[PDB]
Amino acid sequence: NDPGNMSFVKETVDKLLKGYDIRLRPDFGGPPVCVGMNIDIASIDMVSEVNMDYTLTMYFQQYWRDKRLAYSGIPLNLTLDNRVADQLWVPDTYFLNDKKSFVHGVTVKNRMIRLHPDGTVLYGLRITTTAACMMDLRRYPLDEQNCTLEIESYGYTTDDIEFYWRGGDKAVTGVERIELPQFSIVEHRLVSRNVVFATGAYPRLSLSFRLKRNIGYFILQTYMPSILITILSWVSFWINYDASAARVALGITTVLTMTTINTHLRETLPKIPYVKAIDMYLMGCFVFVFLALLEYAFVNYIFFSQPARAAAIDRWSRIVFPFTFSLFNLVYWLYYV
Amino acid sequence: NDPGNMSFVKETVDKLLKGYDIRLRPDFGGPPVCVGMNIDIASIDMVSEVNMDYTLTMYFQQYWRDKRLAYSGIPLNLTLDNRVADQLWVPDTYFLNDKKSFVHGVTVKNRMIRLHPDGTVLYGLRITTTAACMMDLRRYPLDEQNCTLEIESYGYTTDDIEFYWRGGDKAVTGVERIELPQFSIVEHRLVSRNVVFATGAYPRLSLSFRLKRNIGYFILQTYMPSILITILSWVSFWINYDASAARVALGITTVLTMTTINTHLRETLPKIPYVKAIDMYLMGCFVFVFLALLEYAFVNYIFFSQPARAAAIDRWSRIVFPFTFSLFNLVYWLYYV
Amino acid sequence: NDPGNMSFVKETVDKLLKGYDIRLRPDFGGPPVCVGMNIDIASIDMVSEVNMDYTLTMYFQQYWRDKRLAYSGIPLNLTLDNRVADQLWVPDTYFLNDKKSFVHGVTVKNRMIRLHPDGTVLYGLRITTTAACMMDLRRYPLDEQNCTLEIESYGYTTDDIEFYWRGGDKAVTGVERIELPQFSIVEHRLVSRNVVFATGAYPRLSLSFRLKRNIGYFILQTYMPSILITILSWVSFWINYDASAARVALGITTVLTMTTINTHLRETLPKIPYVKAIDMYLMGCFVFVFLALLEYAFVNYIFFSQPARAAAIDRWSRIVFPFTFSLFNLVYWLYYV
Amino acid sequence: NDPGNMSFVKETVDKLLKGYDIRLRPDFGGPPVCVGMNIDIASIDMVSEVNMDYTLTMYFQQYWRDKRLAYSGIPLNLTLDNRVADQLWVPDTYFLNDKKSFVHGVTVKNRMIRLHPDGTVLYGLRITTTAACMMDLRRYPLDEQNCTLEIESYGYTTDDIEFYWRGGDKAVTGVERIELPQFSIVEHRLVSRNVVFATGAYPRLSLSFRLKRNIGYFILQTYMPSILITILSWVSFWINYDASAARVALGITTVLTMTTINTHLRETLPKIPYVKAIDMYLMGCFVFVFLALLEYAFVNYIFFSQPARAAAIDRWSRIVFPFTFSLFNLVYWLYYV
Amino acid sequence: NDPGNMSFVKETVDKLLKGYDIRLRPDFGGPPVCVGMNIDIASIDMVSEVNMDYTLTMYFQQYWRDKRLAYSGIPLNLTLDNRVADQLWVPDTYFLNDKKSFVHGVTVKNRMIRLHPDGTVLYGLRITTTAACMMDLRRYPLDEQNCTLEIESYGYTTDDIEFYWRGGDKAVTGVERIELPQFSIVEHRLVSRNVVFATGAYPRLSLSFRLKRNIGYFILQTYMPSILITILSWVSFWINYDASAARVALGITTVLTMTTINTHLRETLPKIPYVKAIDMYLMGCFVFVFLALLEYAFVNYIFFSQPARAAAIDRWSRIVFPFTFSLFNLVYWLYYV
Ligand SMILES: *[C@@H]1O[C@H](CO)[C@@H](O[C@@H]2O[C@H](CO)[C@@H](O[C@@H]3O[C@H](CO[C@H]4O[C@H](CO)[C@@H](O)[C@H](O)[C@@H]4O)[C@@H](O)[C@H](O[C@H]4O[C@H](CO)[C@@H](O)[C@H](O)[C@@H]4O)[C@@H]3O)[C@H](O)[C@H]2NC(C)=O)[C@H](O)[C@H]1NC(C)=O
Ligand SMILES: *[C@@H]1O[C@H](CO)[C@@H](O[C@@H]2O[C@H](CO)[C@@H](O[C@@H]3O[C@H](CO[C@H]4O[C@H](CO)[C@@H](O)[C@H](O)[C@@H]4O)[C@@H](O)[C@H](O[C@H]4O[C@H](CO)[C@@H](O)[C@H](O)[C@@H]4O)[C@@H]3O)[C@H](O)[C@H]2NC(C)=O)[C@H](O)[C@H]1NC(C)=O
Ligand SMILES: *[C@@H]1O[C@H](CO)[C@@H](O[C@@H]2O[C@H](CO)[C@@H](O[C@@H]3O[C@H](CO[C@H]4O[C@H](CO)[C@@H](O)[C@H](O)[C@@H]4O)[C@@H](O)[C@H](O[C@H]4O[C@H](CO)[C@@H](O)[C@H](O)[C@@H]4O)[C@@H]3O)[C@H](O)[C@H]2NC(C)=O)[C@H](O)[C@H]1NC(C)=O
Ligand SMILES: *[C@@H]1O[C@H](CO)[C@@H](O[C@@H]2O[C@H](CO)[C@@H](O[C@@H]3O[C@H](CO[C@H]4O[C@H](CO)[C@@H](O)[C@H](O)[C@@H]4O)[C@@H](O)[C@H](O[C@H]4O[C@H](CO)[C@@H](O)[C@H](O)[C@@H]4O)[C@@H]3O)[C@H](O)[C@H]2NC(C)=O)[C@H](O)[C@H]1NC(C)=O
Ligand SMILES: *[C@@H]1O[C@H](CO)[C@@H](O[C@@H]2O[C@H](CO)[C@@H](O[C@@H]3O[C@H](CO[C@H]4O[C@H](CO)[C@@H](O)[C@H](O)[C@@H]4O)[C@@H](O)[C@H](O[C@H]4O[C@H](CO)[C@@H](O)[C@H](O)[C@@H]4O)[C@@H]3O)[C@H](O)[C@H]2NC(C)=O)[C@H](O)[C@H]1NC(C)=O
Ligand SMILES: *[C@@H]1O[C@H](CO)[C@@H](O)[C@H](O)[C@H]1NC(C)=O
Ligand SMILES: *[C@@H]1O[C@H](CO)[C@@H](O)[C@H](O)[C@H]1NC(C)=O
Ligand SMILES: *[C@@H]1O[C@H](CO)[C@@H](O)[C@H](O)[C@H]1NC(C)=O
Ligand SMILES: *[C@@H]1O[C@H](CO)[C@@H](O)[C@H](O)[C@H]1NC(C)=O
Repeated sequence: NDPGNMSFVKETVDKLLKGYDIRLRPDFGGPPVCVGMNIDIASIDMVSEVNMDYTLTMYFQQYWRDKRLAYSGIPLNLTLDNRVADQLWVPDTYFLNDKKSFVHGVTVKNRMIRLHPDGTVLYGLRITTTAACMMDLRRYPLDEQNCTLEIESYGYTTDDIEFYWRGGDKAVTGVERIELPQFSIVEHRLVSRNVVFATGAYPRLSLSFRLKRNIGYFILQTYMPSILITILSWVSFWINYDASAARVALGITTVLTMTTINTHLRETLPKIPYVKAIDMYLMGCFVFVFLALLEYAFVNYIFFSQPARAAAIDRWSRIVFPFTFSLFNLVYWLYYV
Repeated sequence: NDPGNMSFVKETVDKLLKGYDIRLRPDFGGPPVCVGMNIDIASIDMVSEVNMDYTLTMYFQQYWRDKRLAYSGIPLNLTLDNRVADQLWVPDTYFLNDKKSFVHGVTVKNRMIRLHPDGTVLYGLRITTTAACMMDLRRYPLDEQNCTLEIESYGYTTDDIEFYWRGGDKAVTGVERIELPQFSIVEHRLVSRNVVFATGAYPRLSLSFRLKRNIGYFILQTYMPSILITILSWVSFWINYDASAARVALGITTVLTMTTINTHLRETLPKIPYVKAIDMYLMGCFVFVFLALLEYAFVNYIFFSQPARAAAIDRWSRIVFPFTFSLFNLVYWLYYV
Repeated sequence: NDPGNMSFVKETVDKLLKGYDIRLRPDFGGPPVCVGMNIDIASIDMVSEVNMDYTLTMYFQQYWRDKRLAYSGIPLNLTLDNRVADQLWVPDTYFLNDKKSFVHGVTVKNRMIRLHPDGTVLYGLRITTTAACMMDLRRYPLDEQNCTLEIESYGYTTDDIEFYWRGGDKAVTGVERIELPQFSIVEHRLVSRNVVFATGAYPRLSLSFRLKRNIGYFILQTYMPSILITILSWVSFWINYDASAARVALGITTVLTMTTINTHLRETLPKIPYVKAIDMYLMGCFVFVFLALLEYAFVNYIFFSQPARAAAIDRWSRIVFPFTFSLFNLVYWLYYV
Repeated sequence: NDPGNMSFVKETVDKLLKGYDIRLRPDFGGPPVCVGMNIDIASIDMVSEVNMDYTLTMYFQQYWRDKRLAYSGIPLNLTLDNRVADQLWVPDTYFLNDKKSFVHGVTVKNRMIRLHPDGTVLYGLRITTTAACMMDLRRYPLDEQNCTLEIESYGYTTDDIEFYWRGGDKAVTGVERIELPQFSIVEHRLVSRNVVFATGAYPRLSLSFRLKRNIGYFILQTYMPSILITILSWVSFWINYDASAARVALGITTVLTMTTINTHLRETLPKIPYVKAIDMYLMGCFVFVFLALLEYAFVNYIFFSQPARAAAIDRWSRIVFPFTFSLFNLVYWLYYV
Repeated sequence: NDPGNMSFVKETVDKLLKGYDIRLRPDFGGPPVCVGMNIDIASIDMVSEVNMDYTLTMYFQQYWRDKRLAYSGIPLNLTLDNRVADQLWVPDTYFLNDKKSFVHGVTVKNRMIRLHPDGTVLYGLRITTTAACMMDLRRYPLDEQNCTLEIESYGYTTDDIEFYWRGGDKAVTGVERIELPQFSIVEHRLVSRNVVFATGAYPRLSLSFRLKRNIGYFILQTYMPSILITILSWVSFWINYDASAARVALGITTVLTMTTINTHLRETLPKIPYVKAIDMYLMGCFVFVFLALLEYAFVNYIFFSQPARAAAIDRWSRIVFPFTFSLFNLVYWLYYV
């Protein structure tokens, strides 16, 4: 009789689950059951360009109405043990573009079932997915990626189930509390639509994040070493022309260090058949240091015929090389920013 | 009687599963049950030559008839819960060449069961399979590979089960929309045959992709550094031979850099017993960058006898080495393309 | 009645579980059930800065009261086989910041169930969890980090369940015995509070450690080589200005070694965008060595026309560079202390 | 009664499974149950020297008799659904030297149960197992390994179970089609015996392969480059003793290239304490090139005071070094071949 | 009534398991049930310092007495199917210092249940456990480590369970059959005791191994290359000092090659906050080669003012450097042996 009577609530639940067919969706053979979805993103763990995928952790909650679960006489929202979820109908909601996802199970399966007097069911899961995000790296590291999560019903068509973002544009929360060390979340968008496969029309909810890659790490790691090596190569121009060994050592060391600057990129990137921006900058710097070495080679080659022309070429280079490199940096940074 | 009446539909389903035996195939003791199949390829995640295998995610659908699951009076197709598959007969379809595969299970098992009024079952799964693919790397990285997927009945024979592609060559979809950064899909084929083993004849469906590898990554990662190091080695010919330290440093550094490139390349690949094209090109570049040092030694040797021939050798080498390298590259690229 | 009468104990347990409903929490529809918690930390396996997480193995014990499990006639505590835990109600306690956690299952599932005559339940598990600890590296490697373990009830609000540290500050034991290879644990705090989400107010526990990173390793790895390179670059001041080759070689070696040391440090950390303290020190050392090299270049550029000026500049650099570098080191080590 | 009457077949199967005790082996307490085994090796995925194990995918079929499963009236072999294997007694066959083994489960568990009218059970699995193969690498890469797969009953002794190879020497098939890029299967053997442990005598089966390593990779990666480097080191003997730069450059380049060749293979093998054949050959070649360089050093040292002696040493080296290397090759390739 | 009568044995077993409560330990409320143990070590798969743990495979067998499992009239030891282990009480044995342990499950769970007439139960499992082992790597790679395996009862105190090594000091077998490529098992010990935790005393068994590392691999891969590079610097010493390029190249190449010695070995080593012996030896060798280079540089610097002093420096260097290196090797090898 009283809500504090445990046997009465047990009888209510047993009467709810008596004759319950988990094989049928609510309102079977009639209007489709509408499911509302919310996502509370705990964190985006990693964004791997090598595998071209991002790892996400979220509280994914679905909200629908099963009239078979409506109870009368209890003025409370019955939060039931998660195991009861094995005895109810739940949507066959899956993530279209995932590769490895699971529901956490410590200390129990991270899953929540809550029933409402009007029959409404709230079903929540803590899910860690690894969704595939195809990235265009033509502007790496100054690129801007768009990674999406696609949510769909696997077996039920639009005649049987319908999806919507419960709460409108505020359905997905926690985006502003995401710390990606190498990325920043420019924007996120929610999309709802229907897609027509050969088996019929299926609902679809899309959650898209536009990430922008930072630049500080690459400045500290790649661009500054290349600029400093190029300037060190320039330093040879003020050296006296007679120092053959010194200038050749300068050229060789600069070229080899320029080659070894970014060996750490063959492991952090996939195999792509195009030039990135970092490859363009490295190629330009290598071309400049190699041209400095060739300039000294020409100076040595024509030194004997004209002792003054070698000095003239050195004096011209002292100014021509820095100005040309500055122009190259200007066009490069205006193009990619 | 109306489909809106959920109790009537539940009665019909219970009648369908009343006395149903999951251990007996449809038409047990009779004609083999035809099981059509279709595949929708979501993506080809990776293709690896170190392991000689490719990962493939797909919607795999089986279409057959089980007259024990024939219901009358309902003009609808019953999309049942994914957990009803444990209470039906499903073909023991397996992938003959796979190594490790699984069915995605978030939020629930990615599985679809649909029944039809004439007792016809559609059974769909979402499967990520890592299938082996032996590769002929004799023409790597300009190689063209052929990777297959062999679908077979495990226990039942051709006297109990038959396989065919549902819809002919249109039975496999999504092939043209596969994003492979390194490869490109030239052609895909479908074959249906029977294979004889000691236990009898088994049905067999073969799906085949011909993959053409792209060259840009290796052009910008292996060939270009080798050409640059070869030119750097050539640089020593314009250095006057009295500058001993310069030429010694150039030769030693170029030889060591070529060795490093070769070591990286051979540590990025498995241990095949034949010769790869990239190995041939690296060996040719190594031969050239060692002939440069041996030419310096030749100059230092014939310099004892006559000094004019010492300079004549350098003058001739400045023309010979670029021309010989150009001819070598010409014949190499004309053969392997 | 007899303690040795195992049949009587079985009858008592069957009476306890007769009509028991695992779907209903103790005192359902009434006051929240106070679940006290204890943790015995066996070990912290590893603290990873690259993945920003730490692995923790612990004995996690929950302690609550269920009147349905109260028994009489047995003046003893019933330590039951852990497989009875599947038939009782247990809190849906989870860890908010974990990424991959499991319960050890050899030889049996590492689990303990103990029942007390008054109805008290003790429920112990052995858990290994990879908790995500976001780290700020602006002072690395002289940084003091704060890594937390958050404990929450997934589906029950504060109306249903309440968490507390059973024993106060002594609830978590074994912290002093943790042997971290790199860090040293300074302090740990236990915080009991409540949090608010759109679904209501949830209880929260927090076990926080403050870790002070040991400095000796990075002192002997990332600082001594830099200081040695700086002093070796200083040695170039005592070299006479006639020997251009030796001073050029010293400058080249010092600058390129500083760059290689920067890369060596970079090969050990994630791709954070901000500047670390060690990065600042490496930049300072590079500035000093580059200044020394440019000073030599200046002397060489004007030594012939102004030899006394060159000698005076060399002496003043000899006396200035150690002083300025020592001042820089003192101010740097004062800034980060 | 008819084979097409599925109800009669279901009745027969249910009658067979009525009263069946999965806890008792067939003919419990009487003569041991005879289990015959066949293996159809699909492929050998990899043979790893570092891990000392090999991966093996096979169709493993067991064949025994159980009178409790004998049926009459149906003159057909009943190929039952795989799940029925969970309701029958099956031998506790396990592989003694495996590390990680599993039965494939897509789209169903790759399991086959076939019953025969006399009670004969045929039980087939598709197992992928990584079995440890401790290798002897004292003759690597000219080694010849012997890798075995051991099959044993875990619980039942020879008083309760016996093993035999069903088919004699034709029990294992598919060996002739194994495609190992690096190894070739010289021979395979079948062994049957009993092994005595403290708990009694257990049946044992052994499937042995003798793998012979292909030498083409090591010929094209180790031996040929080493021979070429040794010859190019000999080349310096024809250079004049005064040409210190060229001869010392030749020596240094040859020695460092030999070091690189040694360094190459060390990353794909375990840390075995003994000496491999490649280690011996590379040690010999390194000694040869080092002796060439040291001979030039001695010639340079004694040239100023004893020029004719230096010329004699060069001339004698021109003969001794090729002769000694020929002798070393002869003895090395007689000992290891 | 015969031992070959299967239905009689089934009646006996059903009588045994009728009225059997798996939730109660044997002698509940009475004296603790002694549980003897044995281990048959199959192998030690790997030992890792990166994770500081070892993978150990064993047959772990438990021996206890359950009066409720006593059968009469059958003079046989009933070896039951492993599935019956799910219907029996088994000790809550767990390995205290493991990280990821599992039980092999092909072709069945590697599990043995054997019942004796007097109620005795033998329960055997095959377990692959990754046990944690903290290592003192100060004397690496000449260290002797001690790795343990701690076996303990989880939920039962010393008043409910007692452990003892069944057989005495011969309770663990197969130790001498363990083949570790890099380690040799000098000794193993068995310890039995009680540990007093907050909830009273708990039984504890400990199996300890001592492993002495094999020094041969590091001799063949680390020490010999460094010694050879030092001898190469000594070779550089003997060259006539007027050959600038030769000695410069030899010194620089030796320095760089010495810097690039244990790069492969550092990868598979931790970030331990102390210096290993290999690091000290490599630092000493680098110091020696750098000192050789500096000696030559000083000789070249002062070789035009006092050639008589430069010749003396070289004569004394040729004696001091080998003697100093030999003394360093003597003291190093005496300190760590
Ligand atoms: C990463 O990249 C993806 C694309 O690859 C972006 O996704 C797109 O986002 C835009 C919104 O920014 C989507 O545009 C909207 O699509 C809705 C659904 O379209 C379907 O249904 C309608 C009928 O309802 C069909 O006409 C249509 O063909 C589709 O089948 C529309 O309902 C939206 O319409 C809105 O605007 C129009 C005016 O433009 C109004 O008239 C409408 O009333 C309504 O307000 C709109 O067109 C687009 O569909 C998305 N693409 C895909 C493939 O889904 C991500 O946004 C991007 N990431 C980020 C962070 O931006
Ligand atoms: C990657 O490599 C694989 C092989 O390793 C290729 O697979 C082969 O594909 C070809 C088609 O391109 C297959 O050839 C076809 O086989 C069919 C089946 O043959 C079975 O049945 C017949 C009887 O009907 C038996 O005689 C035979 O032994 C088999 O048991 C045939 O029906 C096809 O016949 C076609 O051609 C003939 C003329 O030659 C016509 O008369 C027919 O009407 C018909 O048009 C055909 O022969 C071949 O069997 C496949 N091999 C395997 C092992 O599967 C992949 O194609 C390749 N990848 C790519 C992208 O090409
Ligand atoms: C690592 O970083 C974390 C934060 O990310 C630190 O955790 C914080 O720890 C402090 C304590 O050091 C916490 O502050 C404490 O909060 C308690 C709870 O207050 C909440 O709940 C009550 C109701 O129960 C509300 O009334 C209140 O508004 C809050 O919503 C308080 O009870 C504590 O009070 C105690 O201290 C104050 C003085 O500070 C006294 O006046 C009180 O009498 C009492 O003794 C206290 O305020 C803080 O909430 C924690 N943060 C989070 C996010 O949980 C870790 O400490 C840090 N690691 C280390 C090693 O320091
Ligand atoms: C890789 O290396 C393993 C060893 O590490 C090899 O395995 C051995 O193979 C040989 C055969 O080449 C085996 O020898 C044979 O054993 C059979 C079983 O005998 C059992 O029973 C007797 C008692 O009846 C016991 O004494 C014995 O220990 C066994 O328990 C015998 O039946 C065989 O008999 C043959 O020789 C005798 C004479 O000696 C003749 O009278 C017979 O007619 C017959 O010709 C034989 O003795 C040996 O047991 C295997 N050992 C193991 C541990 O497996 C692999 O062969 C090798 N791999 C390859 C590819 O060669
Ligand atoms: C790797 O390192 C571990 C330690 O980290 C070593 O393990 C230790 O091994 C030694 C033996 O070499 C153990 O010493 C023995 O401890 C036993 C247990 O003592 C407890 O229990 C008894 C009652 O049973 C109490 O009285 C006692 O106070 C303790 O509470 C003792 O029973 C043993 O006694 C032996 O010697 C005495 C004389 O001194 C005799 O009278 C006894 O009969 C008996 O022979 C002994 O003292 C030590 O306990 C182990 N450590 C731990 C933590 O348990 C490993 O051995 C090492 N690896 C290798 C290969 O050596
Ligand atoms: C609780 O409900 C049951 C079932 O209706 C009833 O028998 C019992 O008396 C109730 N208890 C109280 C205290 O009202
Ligand atoms: C729905 O079908 C059931 C089962 O046949 C029947 O008992 C019930 O009366 C039907 N409902 C209506 C409204 O006819
Ligand atoms: C089929 O078998 C069932 C069960 O034995 C029997 O009742 C029925 O009459 C049979 N029908 C035919 C056509 O044989
Ligand atoms: C085996 O024992 C059962 C039970 O006592 C009995 O019914 C049966 O007849 C016995 N078997 C034989 C062959 O006597």
